[PDB]
Amino acid sequence: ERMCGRMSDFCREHKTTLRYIIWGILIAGYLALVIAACVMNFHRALPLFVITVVAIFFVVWDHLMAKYESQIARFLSPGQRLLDSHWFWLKWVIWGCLILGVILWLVFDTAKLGQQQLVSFGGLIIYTSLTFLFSKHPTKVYWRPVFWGIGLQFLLGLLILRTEPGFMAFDWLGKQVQTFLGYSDAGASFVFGEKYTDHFFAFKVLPIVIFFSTVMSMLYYLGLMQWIIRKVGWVMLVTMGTSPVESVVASGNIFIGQTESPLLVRPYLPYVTKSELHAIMTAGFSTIAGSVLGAYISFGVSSSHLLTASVMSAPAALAISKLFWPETETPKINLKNAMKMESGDSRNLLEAATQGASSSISLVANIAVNLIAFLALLSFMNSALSWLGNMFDYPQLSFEVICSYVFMPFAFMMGVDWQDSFMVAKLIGYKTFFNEFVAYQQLSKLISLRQVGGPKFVDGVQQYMSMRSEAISTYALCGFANFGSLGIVIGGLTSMAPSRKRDITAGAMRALIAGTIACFLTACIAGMLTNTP
Amino acid sequence: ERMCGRMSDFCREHKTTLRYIIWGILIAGYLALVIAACVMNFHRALPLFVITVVAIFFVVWDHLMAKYESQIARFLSPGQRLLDSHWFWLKWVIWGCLILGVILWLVFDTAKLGQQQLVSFGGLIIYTSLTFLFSKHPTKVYWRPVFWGIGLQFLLGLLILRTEPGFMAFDWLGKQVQTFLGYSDAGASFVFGEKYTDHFFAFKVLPIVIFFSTVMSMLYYLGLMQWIIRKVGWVMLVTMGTSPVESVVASGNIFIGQTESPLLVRPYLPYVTKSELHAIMTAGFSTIAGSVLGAYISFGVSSSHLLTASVMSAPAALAISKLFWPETETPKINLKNAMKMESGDSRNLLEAATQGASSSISLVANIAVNLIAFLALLSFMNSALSWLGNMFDYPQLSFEVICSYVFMPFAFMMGVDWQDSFMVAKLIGYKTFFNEFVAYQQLSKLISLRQVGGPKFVDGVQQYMSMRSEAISTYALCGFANFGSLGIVIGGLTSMAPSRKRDITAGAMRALIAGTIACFLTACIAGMLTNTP
Amino acid sequence: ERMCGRMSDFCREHKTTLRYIIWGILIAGYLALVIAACVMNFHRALPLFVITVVAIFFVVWDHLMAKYESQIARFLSPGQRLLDSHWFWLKWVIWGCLILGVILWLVFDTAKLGQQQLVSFGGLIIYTSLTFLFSKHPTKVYWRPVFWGIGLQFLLGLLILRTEPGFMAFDWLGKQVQTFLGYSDAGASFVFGEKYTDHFFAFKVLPIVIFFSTVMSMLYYLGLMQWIIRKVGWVMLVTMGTSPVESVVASGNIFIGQTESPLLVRPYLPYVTKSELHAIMTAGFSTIAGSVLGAYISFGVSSSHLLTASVMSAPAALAISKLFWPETETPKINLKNAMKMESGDSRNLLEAATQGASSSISLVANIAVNLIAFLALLSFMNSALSWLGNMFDYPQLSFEVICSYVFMPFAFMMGVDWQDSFMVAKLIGYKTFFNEFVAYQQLSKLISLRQVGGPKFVDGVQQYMSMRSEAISTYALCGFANFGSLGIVIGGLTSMAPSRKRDITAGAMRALIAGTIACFLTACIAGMLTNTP
Ligand SMILES: CC(C)C(=O)OC[C@H]1O[C@@H](n2ccc(NO)nc2=O)[C@H](O)[C@@H]1O
Ligand SMILES: CC(C)C(=O)OC[C@H]1O[C@@H](n2ccc(NO)nc2=O)[C@H](O)[C@@H]1O
Ligand SMILES: CC(C)C(=O)OC[C@H]1O[C@@H](n2ccc(NO)nc2=O)[C@H](O)[C@@H]1O
Repeated sequence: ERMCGRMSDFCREHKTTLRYIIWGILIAGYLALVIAACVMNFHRALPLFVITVVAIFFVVWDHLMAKYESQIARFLSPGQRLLDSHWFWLKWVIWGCLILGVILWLVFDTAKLGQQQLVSFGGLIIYTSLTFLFSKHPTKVYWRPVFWGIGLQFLLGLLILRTEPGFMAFDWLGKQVQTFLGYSDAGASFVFGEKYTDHFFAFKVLPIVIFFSTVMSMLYYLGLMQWIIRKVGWVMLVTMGTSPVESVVASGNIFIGQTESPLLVRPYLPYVTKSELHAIMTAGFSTIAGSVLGAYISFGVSSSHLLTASVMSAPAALAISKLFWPETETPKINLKNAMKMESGDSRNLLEAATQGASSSISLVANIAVNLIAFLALLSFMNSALSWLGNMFDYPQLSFEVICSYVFMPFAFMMGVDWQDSFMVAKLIGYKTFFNEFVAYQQLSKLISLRQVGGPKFVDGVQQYMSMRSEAISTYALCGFANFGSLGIVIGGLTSMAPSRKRDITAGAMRALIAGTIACFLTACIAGMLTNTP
Repeated sequence: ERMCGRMSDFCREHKTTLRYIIWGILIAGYLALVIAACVMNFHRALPLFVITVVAIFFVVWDHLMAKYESQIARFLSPGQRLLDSHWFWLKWVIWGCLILGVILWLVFDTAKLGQQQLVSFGGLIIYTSLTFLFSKHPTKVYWRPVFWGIGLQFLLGLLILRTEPGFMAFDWLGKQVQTFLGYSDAGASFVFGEKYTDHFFAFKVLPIVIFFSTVMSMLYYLGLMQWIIRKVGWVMLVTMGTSPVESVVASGNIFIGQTESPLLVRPYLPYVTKSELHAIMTAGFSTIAGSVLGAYISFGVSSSHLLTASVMSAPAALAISKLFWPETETPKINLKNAMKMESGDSRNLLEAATQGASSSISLVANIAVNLIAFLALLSFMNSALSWLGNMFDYPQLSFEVICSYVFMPFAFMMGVDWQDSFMVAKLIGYKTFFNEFVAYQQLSKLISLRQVGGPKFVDGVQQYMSMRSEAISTYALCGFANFGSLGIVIGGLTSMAPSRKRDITAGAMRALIAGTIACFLTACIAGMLTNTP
Repeated sequence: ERMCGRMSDFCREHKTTLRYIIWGILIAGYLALVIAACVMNFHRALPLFVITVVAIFFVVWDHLMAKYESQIARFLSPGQRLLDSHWFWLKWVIWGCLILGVILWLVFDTAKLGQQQLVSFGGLIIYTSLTFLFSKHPTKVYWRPVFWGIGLQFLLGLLILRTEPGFMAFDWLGKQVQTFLGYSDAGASFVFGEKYTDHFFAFKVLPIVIFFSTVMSMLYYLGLMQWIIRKVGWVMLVTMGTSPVESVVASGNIFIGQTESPLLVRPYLPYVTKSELHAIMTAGFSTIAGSVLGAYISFGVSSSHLLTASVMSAPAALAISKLFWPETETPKINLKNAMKMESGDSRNLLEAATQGASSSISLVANIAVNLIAFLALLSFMNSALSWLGNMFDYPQLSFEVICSYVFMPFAFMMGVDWQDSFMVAKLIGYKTFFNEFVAYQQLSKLISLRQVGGPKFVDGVQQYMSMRSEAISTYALCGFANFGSLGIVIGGLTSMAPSRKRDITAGAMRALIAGTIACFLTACIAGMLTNTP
């Protein structure tokens, strides 16, 4: 007993020192492994070396910003005062310079590119103007978020699309995500057998959502997801001027789904304002999750365009939300509380994986059931429309024919040419009424037909559409905003915050419209920047 | 801002006028479409014209009954007083005339038809007498519901079975339902692949319940289901004399399942009397849903007989419930409250479809699991009975052999001939212990063997049975009254009304017996009316 | 009415007499059937005769112990006092005799058997010593439970393994269980079609858990499971000295799963001590359910070893729990309350079957989802470890290679030879991180390779391992203690007893370690007793 007591006292004495010592030993071992790999053959060890270097750089940066925050603020203070003193006369100068730059760039670039590239800018203007017209509180609007959101979208798109180094990186990332989620498909062979490919959607696609949920929960436990969310949220906060909680939600939605994204700020959902809840729902509707990215890239959809659309949507979502539901009340929640995200309560990583996996049981079931019902309804609708049309000697009437004409103006304003606007409109209808998975499937079919080659028109029916129309379609359809999905968002948000049940329902419908408009804005910028093939 | 205010004021001024104007414009457009279709080719446009005419007639009738209700009641009042004044002497005359008519019809018709047609009437009498013997409160019974229920059953059966125009309509309706639910099977190919037919029950049959639930929820939101329920309930109320809530539940169960039917009067379930709750459960047990109708017609079961059985069961259910659990306490719930059914809280049709689809997730899982367990138990029972029989040199002993002898008297009383009574008894055993899906499958096999032709007896075993026995079996087995299903009804009703948890359990067992007896009564009437082939 | 009243009075008079009369008539009929079967052909009727004789013997024994309990206690009292008076000097004599017997048996038997048979005893000592070292309260420990647990394990193993009559019985029981659960596989063909074998795990294996749950619920309703649990618990109680509730839980876990076993003492879970809750969790982790037994026997795993391991684990679980978390507080719960187990609330057997079947819906879904996620994670881990290894010119690095070296000492201490210890270590790693189903699959592959014959080493890789190593592996891996499974146990126990939510989490981790150590102890005894092939 005495020896055990002495050992316990020794352990108590060295607790912090011992933990630091063991962590340092582990880090030194990792560095030794890296250096050995570099010694033997640097070329093979290049990825590991790059990862280590970037990790060290980020850790050093974080530590310095933490410790030296006061000194940096002291250095920055005089410039802020000098700017404030001269801001009155300088604001007009800055605004004029920005307008002149916009005019010069638009004229030269787009005028040389063609007419269709300019109709996209016209559509950008039209969408923003219409959203201003039908705003909930038109009189009280803050324009800084809107302008900064559009500007950030333009800059990100310009870098990624007009620079070869920028274009290559997102392709690489898309391939990595595809492989990582393809690890899931192999793992699901065990449960459903090697004949799981017989039932593709049930036994191949849905298990990818289970694997993605597990991985996301593990990363949440470790504390990485939070880091990236904080960085992007700080960028948006320091430029757009939005509130903290909505920024954190928006940055998270780049990779997290709509159902799970509010869990980041769950503890403060009871106290959020109506505008912030509308922003949350709009961000949820305007962006897709990482799980679907691999499947959509597999269909044939471009990795670069999908990732760029997902990144660009969140600033667009916040801007459109502010222009479609401006805030009229003070925000209670603080920056420190919002940025802080409680880690998973699971004791160990494997418990976090188990809990993340179990949660996915509801989602997959709901998805499968909704798909069954809605596709059966589509079949009934087509048969009845054909029956009605036969009376008027037009047996070809269908959902697609109606939706081609109904949604054509939106496609034309986005910069799609007149002939292909109808084809894009059919896909938009599929995305709105049914989910975007079906729409991406149809788009993949059209892309494959273009790649195979052959007659553009077999008969007076067009078979495939141009590449730029496909890019604009990729941007436009990159969302979770479908009417069938309105119920699940409401139910989840009500579950997380029962007190706010009424506010969630009141603003739910406007959020879907805002998300669609945000996707359209991303598409318009893409059309402005992509050249005519 | 001023222009927006002026527009808002103008919108406020014209609200009702504007809504009426737009609705009128839409109706005028529909009428123009109909008239154009009739102009071009009337023969093709015949269905649309008929639908429009009947809809207009019903709307006019409803409006007139609403506005002119007081005048019609004033016109009707004197006749009621005149009847009441002379009722004392006239009641004996009416009863004697009815008895004489019954005697004359029975003698002529059934005596010419044969002995078996008359044993069915004998069985009708026997079942009613036995239910009177073992009633919960034999002394206090109201005979008007029982007599009116039997009479309405007889009239509906006579019209549908003995009139060619009546017979054709239900066949048409069954075909329509089959097609509408076959739209579901096509829609479920997407989720489970084109190889979904490999697993028929899991991937073909169960999805039909999901599609049916979605459609029923949408129609509930629109307000049609309620209209039909109200009409049939009013008929039963004005003739049988039952209470409002039980009548509404009974009329709804013609097409709605047992689990979902109480949701029509959910708000008042806490306050219903014990007799009314017994009536609710009995109606649930004695009738089948619309989802199963398409499958059962597909197996080979007659559409006309299935629909006629479903329609006839509800009056039989109410009559048998009143004779098996007569009411001893005053009914609190009013006619207006009961007839009124709250529409779905879903904001839009698509939300209603989503909510209806999500609810079906539990039901399909419970059904599949119960089927697995109970069929495995049947396999074990057969193997052990064969093992026991081998000791006594009878290795053929099985569940079917025991159930053929046990249930034979019920089949004989229903009017089935002696030879086929055992075959019907096997099916009744399958229906009672396991669900009626298996029983309908066996019945379909026997029907197919009859249709193919061949030896009636391959050896001293009969292979197929006569057509009339099949009709009586179709009527007898048309129910959801199985012992495995007792749990789900109790759980659902307890969920809807937690306060009444004890009353639900106390009367649950008697309800199953009452439902079986009601199915037997429908079968007896069918046997009385169907001629010997 | 008067006749009904007279009949009711007559029924009231004879209630108990009538029930006894009918039960006696049924029993007499059963005896008549048995005697007829014996008359015709005794040899065929032998199983029925044996079952009847044993049932009669047990009923007579139970009745006599009930009625004559006081007389038996009176007879036993003097001997207890005489033993207590002389216990002071006799305890040393008894302990010395036991030690001398242990020494003599160990020397003769194991020394003749070989070195490996003795390293197993050494490992037994090592595991017990280590558990004593790292105990929660090392100072306060009761050694009687530990010593009695080890002794009972040794006696059961000796009987079952070293006696031919003992060995044959468990093989017979395993075959019976396999057949009874194979009844399930046939019954599940209906729901998933005859092509259900295409997806083996989803459509063949998981349905066996549904059938097992249904059967267990029915037996719980009837009152058999409880009888066996009480008998085994009384044995453990009268020898080990443990508390009642933990003994009841431990005896139940021989055949009941971890998720469902606490339901036996659910009503008193709010009041159990921390030590008893740790014992419950340890018993849950150290034993497998009956559902998996048929599958594992089908793979090729020996029936006798599996059943012996399951039986031996529970005393080991209790002993290791007492040595790893000794009790420091008084136990409130009484023997009578704990032994009594409330029967199912279901009114009839079929309701119990339905309720048992419905409960399984959650378990199968959780199992399937966890398997998908964890196997996908294994695939990712292997690919990344291979990628890292390629840098150091060792592309074969994998999870298996690391786990072979990490877990080798445990396998060596269990008595496995040096060459096969690595192969066993791989299986132990599979069991710990992933569930034991995968590990048993790999073990079945190795057994099949041994049985086919061929090169022991195709190259410098060993292909199959010796029979004794397979037996030790069968004992070692016979558990539900996997890290993925930690979450489900916590969630279920928290659901049953919400008040104790914190105590459940605090002691959850130690329980898994204790369960693994208990499995290792069973393996060590098996290695000590099994001879070298
Ligand atoms: C299986 C996938 C590819 C699919 O078919 O998606 C259809 C609908 O499922 C919703 N969804 C999906 C994933 C998610 N997190 O991973 N959250 C969601 O809400 C979302 O509305 C979408 O449209
Ligand atoms: C899939 C269908 C054809 C089936 O196999 O039915 C078996 C059992 O499922 C119950 N059931 C079914 C549908 C329903 N609403 O659509 N409510 C119910 O309660 C009912 O007891 C029946 O016997
Ligand atoms: C389908 C079976 C063979 C399987 O693959 O099992 C994997 C994991 O499922 C857990 N499990 C299983 C059954 C049960 N009662 O029958 N209770 C449980 O907890 C347990 O942890 C095991 O490791």
